[PDB]
Parts: sequence; C-alpha cells; structure tokens
Amino acid sequence: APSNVLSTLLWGRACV
Repeated sequence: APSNVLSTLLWGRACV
C-alpha cells in the first residue's frame, strides 16, 4: 500500500 507518511522510509521495501 502507499507509504503516505512512513512509506518513504520503507519505499520500495515495505509500506504496509
């Protein structure tokens, strides 16, 4: 799912 706020930290790794 979209990182939104924390997606960035785990962008392309784990935003869920």
